[PDB]
Amino acid sequence: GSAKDPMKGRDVVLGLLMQKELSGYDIKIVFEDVFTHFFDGSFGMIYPTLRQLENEGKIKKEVVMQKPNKKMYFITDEGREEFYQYMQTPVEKDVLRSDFLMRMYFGNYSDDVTIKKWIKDEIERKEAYIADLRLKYEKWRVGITFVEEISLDVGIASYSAQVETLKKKLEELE
Amino acid sequence: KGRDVVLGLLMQKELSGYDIKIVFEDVFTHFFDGSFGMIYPTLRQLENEGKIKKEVVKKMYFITDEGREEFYQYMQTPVEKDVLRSDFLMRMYFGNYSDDVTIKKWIKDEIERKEAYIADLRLKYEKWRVGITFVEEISLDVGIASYSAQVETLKKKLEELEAKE
Repeated sequence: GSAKDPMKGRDVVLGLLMQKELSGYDIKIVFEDVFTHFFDGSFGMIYPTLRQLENEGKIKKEVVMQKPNKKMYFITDEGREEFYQYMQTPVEKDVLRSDFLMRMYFGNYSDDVTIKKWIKDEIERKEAYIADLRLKYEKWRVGITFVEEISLDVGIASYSAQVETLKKKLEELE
Repeated sequence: KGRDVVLGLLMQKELSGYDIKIVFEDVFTHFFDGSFGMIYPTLRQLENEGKIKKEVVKKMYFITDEGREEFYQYMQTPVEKDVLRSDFLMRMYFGNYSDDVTIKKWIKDEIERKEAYIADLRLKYEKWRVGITFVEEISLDVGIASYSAQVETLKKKLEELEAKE
């Protein structure tokens, strides 16, 4: 990461910890399963972010004893406060980096074979994400509510529309 | 990867900084995360390395053979996965910690925002249509399709939420 890391990255972690304590392992998997689709870019910064939040007193790492001991992170009231402050801020515009759309933009410097391949790869990718995501929300959000389901359904709506569009562009090319 | 984007823009023909900015602001804002202001120092860097040349024609930038070779090498690399950050979807994901009034407003705001993006792209298409190529139009159409589906899904969500209350 870098000096330009968004501070909002911290609220991804605090928000996750709002429901219950989680191990590092579990935070990483939720990130890969769910947040890669709508708050990506920050995966490698999970432990650095956890360590910083602990250093500031926003979370605490505890040995839960019972069975095998498990180290888990718990949010503190100071972290709750930072999370709730985040939630009252203005909603930031989407930020997207799509290498694929830029390749299409510069497509006139490629060739038809290569463009066709890239499109087919992109279709296959988005199709896989669609399939993955549903099952991952049932794993991570047992007790999923109407508002939580919006993130899923918007994502699937958007991916599916991208897939449909690309299939049509492919038809036209072939 | 600001470098490659600038060099790609200069492949067709030479451009002023103002020209490059317009492309960033009108096209790339929807699928590139670097702003023109952030990218601007790369012009001097590419100059210093001899990948582009600057002349006082207003200052125009011309790509060199060496810049062309860099760009072609970029086009050969594997395509990196999309990287999306959507504060809106995160608010929804953490929506159990908000309230109905706030959530409804967030959804109406997002519907308006995305409708505005679609209207702006449709306005730009009427501006671009004669020249736009098949491959340049893929970006445009994927964008419209994506935002349109988001708008239609969100309208259904708002209606259902309003029917709950």
